[PDB]
Amino acid sequence: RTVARDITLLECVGKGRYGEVWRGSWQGENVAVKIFSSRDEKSWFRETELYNTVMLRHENILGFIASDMTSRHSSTQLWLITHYHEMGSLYDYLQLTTLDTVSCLRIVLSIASGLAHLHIEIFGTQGKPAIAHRDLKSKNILVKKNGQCCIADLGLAVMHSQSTNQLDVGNNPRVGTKRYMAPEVLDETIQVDCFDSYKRVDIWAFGLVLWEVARRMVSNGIVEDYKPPFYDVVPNDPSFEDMRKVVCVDQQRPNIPNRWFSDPTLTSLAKLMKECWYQNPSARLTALRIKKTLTKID
Amino acid sequence: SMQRTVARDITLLECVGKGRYGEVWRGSWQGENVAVKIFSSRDEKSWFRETELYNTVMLRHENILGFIASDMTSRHSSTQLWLITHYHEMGSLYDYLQLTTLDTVSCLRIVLSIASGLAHLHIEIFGTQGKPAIAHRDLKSKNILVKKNGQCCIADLGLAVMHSQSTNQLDVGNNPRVGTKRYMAPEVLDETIQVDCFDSYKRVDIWAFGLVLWEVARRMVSNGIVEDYKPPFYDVVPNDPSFEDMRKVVCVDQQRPNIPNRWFSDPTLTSLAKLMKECWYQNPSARLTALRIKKTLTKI
Ligand SMILES: c1ccc2c(-c3cnn4cc(-c5ccc(N6CCNCC6)cc5)cnc34)ccnc2c1
Ligand SMILES: c1ccc2c(-c3cnn4cc(-c5ccc(N6CCNCC6)cc5)cnc34)ccnc2c1
Repeated sequence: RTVARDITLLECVGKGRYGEVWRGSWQGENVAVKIFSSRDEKSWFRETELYNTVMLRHENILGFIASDMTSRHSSTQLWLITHYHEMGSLYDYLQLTTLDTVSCLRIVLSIASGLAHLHIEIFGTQGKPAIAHRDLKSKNILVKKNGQCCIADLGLAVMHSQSTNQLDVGNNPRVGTKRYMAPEVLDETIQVDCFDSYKRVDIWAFGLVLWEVARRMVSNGIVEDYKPPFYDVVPNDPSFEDMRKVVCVDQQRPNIPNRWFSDPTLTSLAKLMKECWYQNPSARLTALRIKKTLTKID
Repeated sequence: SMQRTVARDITLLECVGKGRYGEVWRGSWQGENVAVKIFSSRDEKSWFRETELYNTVMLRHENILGFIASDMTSRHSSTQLWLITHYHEMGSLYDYLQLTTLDTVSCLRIVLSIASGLAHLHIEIFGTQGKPAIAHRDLKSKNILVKKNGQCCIADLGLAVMHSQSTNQLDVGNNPRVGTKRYMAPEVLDETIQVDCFDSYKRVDIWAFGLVLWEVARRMVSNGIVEDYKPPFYDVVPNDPSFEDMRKVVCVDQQRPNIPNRWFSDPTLTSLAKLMKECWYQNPSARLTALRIKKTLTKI
């Protein structure tokens, strides 16, 4: 029996504009400590609430352990303590690793299973509201030693319940990662009062991640280098406007390499991406349909 | 004496109060008294709301309870949440008025200090070093502390809402709670309140303030005459009145707190009576603002 604040921070393993993640030691075991900037305090709270009230728990959702906050003198320390994944993010994993058909499908099915689990309302004692993520990307997915993935970073999440028909968007000024923003977010037509709109934004982002992964699967003895979505048409840290011109005005999407089309698996994955990338959000596949499709190609 | 792992440097000494969130304790921290407000896990939204208001608005004022710290720790099926503030040994206005009568100077000092706290919450300050308007939403004599200098400060921002013009997303939070029934304005009771107008919430605070002003005025001695402490509407609702009990008296019956005709033979009580009256208009838009009350009281 010990307290969360007594976790020993050992090394910083990730660092962005909104926070840091550290490998920490708690009673001799590795944990991950995400430390939020005070500026992203509403994300820390949303995640904490989700994990500690909805009790979100699933093989493909990052395992919560604890949350801790202390504030004084305008200094606020915001910690979310989770299961530690030493292989790091999917983004990290894809840089050099190449995949065979089995490992590629294991990765994308586990992500689909995580997302389907989030999107669906479950009834009964072990139930949950429907949840949309709103910042899905390869840096927000962890790779486990067993080859499965799990989805992290629920701080922008929005929720919906069938019995009340109530949408819970919380209040957070943080917006999703610009590279992964759906057309409707970029041209500001997204119907913000509709829960389904948020699920559809997640589906868009999932198709981009699918593309990042599929590039690294070997066929005919070759792969493509890791690249981020839209690598050839926008800069690093692209602006809202850079993305809008590419995605909305030019109607661009990632290109599919020729070699994919002689591989049955990559051909099926290209079709799935297309079904995630429709300009019309209501035309996109659901997470459930994506999971069903992937279950059938392995 | 007890410590909790949610803040190991604070020693809890005694429970001094209970509220809609739980207990408040006198505690000791680095040799000084502090007040520790302990939330149940049920109310982590109010805990966060109050913390954010103190921590990001950097809300500070002589007549707003002073924030010291906030802590929370959470695991599966165990969550502790604390707000630590300055401790006022004279206790709440509600308790003080049970035991204490007021002279004219003390009465004015109390009601002016409440008005000044409330105007500081309510006032939106525009520009780069501004401040959102804040509405309290549970103003009552139990949520005001008496300080040793004879001024008061307003406490409990767990239900408070804020609005800055610059940001376009009006949000009454998502915590399932409204005000103390006894202090609820008529428009809350008959559901006519204009929920999309941030100022509606300010006007609801002004109605509550007039009730507190009545509670206080009752205990000012005038020509050797004073009334016992009573809560607002004590003579027409029971203890712990329901939303419905209140709806009947304030809306259907149109009841207001009685203003003894005798008050009008005293200049201070006369001014206060006029102020209460102008906090109690059925029409929320006709009510005085916190700032105007403050100026009127500063003139006395
Ligand atoms: C978003 C993403 C993650 C989290 C996490 C999180 C949980 N586990 N974990 C592990 C790493 C990590 C480990 C090892 C490496 N490397 C080893 C390979 N070579 C160099 C890089 C890199 C990264 C990062 N973050 C996390 C916890 C809480 N919120 C999050 C929100
Ligand atoms: C609402 C009200 C208060 C707070 C407080 C808070 C700060 N100071 N303080 C002091 C008391 C208190 C001291 C002495 C007495 N008595 C001794 C004299 N005889 C009558 C009983 C009674 C009460 C209670 N709460 C507080 C902190 C945080 N949120 C709040 C929200």
